[PDB]
Amino acid sequence: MHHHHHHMKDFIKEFLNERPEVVAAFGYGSGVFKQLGYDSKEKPQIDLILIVNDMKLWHKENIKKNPKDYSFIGRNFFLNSSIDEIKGITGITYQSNIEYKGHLFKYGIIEYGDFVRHMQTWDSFYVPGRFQKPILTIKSNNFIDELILQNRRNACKVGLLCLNNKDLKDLYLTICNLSYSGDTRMKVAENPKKVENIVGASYDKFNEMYNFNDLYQKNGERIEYEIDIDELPSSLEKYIKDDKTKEKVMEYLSDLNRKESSLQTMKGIKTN
Ligand SMILES: Nc1ccn([C@@H]2O[C@H](COP(=O)(O)OP(=O)(O)OP(=O)(O)O)[C@@H](O)[C@H]2O)c(=O)n1
Ligand SMILES: [Br-]
Ligand SMILES: [Br-]
Ligand SMILES: [Mg+2]
Repeated sequence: MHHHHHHMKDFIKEFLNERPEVVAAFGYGSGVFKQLGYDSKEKPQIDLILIVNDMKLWHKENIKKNPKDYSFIGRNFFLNSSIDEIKGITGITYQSNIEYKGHLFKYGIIEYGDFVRHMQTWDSFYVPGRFQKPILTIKSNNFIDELILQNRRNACKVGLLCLNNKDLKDLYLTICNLSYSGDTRMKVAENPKKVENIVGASYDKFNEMYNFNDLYQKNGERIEYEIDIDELPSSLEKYIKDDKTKEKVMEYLSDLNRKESSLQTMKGIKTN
């Protein structure tokens, strides 16, 4: 009689319905999927990721329909600066603390093509890492769903490679951690607790997401697998060709997580 995901999806569609159309749309994060370790009563932001055809024109059209989605700085940023500066290295731009119906929304915009390239090749890891956690689908298609699956499969290969103990919960934690290693906006103390608080409260969703019995098999709480990383996304595979170990894979990923979270936090003031 109550399906959380139908009720959230409807509310989010209301928000999007005042905004220029998108190719696909997804909810994620603590405003969409519960997390342990929040004090009740904390009203976290509803985090969304929207895929568009043309970054410049989606924003231009939304600056006329919803000008209050943007600071003064930010409108000039989106209308004046080069597309290369706007996309930056992650390809995604964030509007935060957007108020709608007693809630706060924070959405990111990414062009279709940058989404495809990043998901397939991991030349950037910022967005593909977020798609390794629970995703509420609002609007998608077969092709994008298959991108999402391959990205999880390759995350799972990397997870199995890094794992020391053959324990299921720790595979889920290792996977969920890939995009958090090296993140510059997470205080040191809370970094391990954030990952635990996500997996702890969405264990079911993780069960569905990483249900790949050709890579590893579940026996209660432990798993059996043989390491297989022979096909990985092209930029990480290129990076590791002479040193295919867990250490070099984590080197690549956390280097990207450090550089990208830092650039993403700078771009965020230029666009509020
Ligand atoms: N380095 C990071 C940071 C975040 N994410 C994912 O993307 C969402 C990021 O939303 P964010 O608002 O940063 O984290 P929240 O979990 O929503 O915490 P908060 O209440 O502070 O918004 C997270 O849920 C997490 O799954 C990630 O995978 N890698
Ligand atoms: Br568009
Ligand atoms: Br960037
Ligand atoms: Mg959030």
